[PDB]
Amino acid sequence: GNRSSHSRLGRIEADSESQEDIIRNIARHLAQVGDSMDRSIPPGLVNGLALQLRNTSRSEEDRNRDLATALEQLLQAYPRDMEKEKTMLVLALLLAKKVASHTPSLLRDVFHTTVNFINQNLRTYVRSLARNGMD
Repeated sequence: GNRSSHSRLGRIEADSESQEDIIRNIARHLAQVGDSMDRSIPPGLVNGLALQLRNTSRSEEDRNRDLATALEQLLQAYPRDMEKEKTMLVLALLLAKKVASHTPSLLRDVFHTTVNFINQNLRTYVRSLARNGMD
């Protein structure tokens, strides 16, 4: 082992700022040592054969996982509007609610103010969510 090489610098009073930055730096280091983990534990060239083996025998697979992927991908991305579902139930209740009784006054005005009081602070999260995309 004549490579020696000096890399045992380690951490030094300087990366204290931004603890998150420390992790990023540490990750990069591990990546370097992590890369050699793909050519130090196995006999060697084992991957080449594995990758090449699939290419040569590339006459199966995918055929059975074809539709399966669609179900997974489709299922994975199935947020749906949900508005039509919630709205339909809520809308129905409102119709029945009006029939059963008519939102009495006084309580509405008082309730509205009460909501404004609670709305504080919460509006920050709710407001951010509204008039905005996913992020």
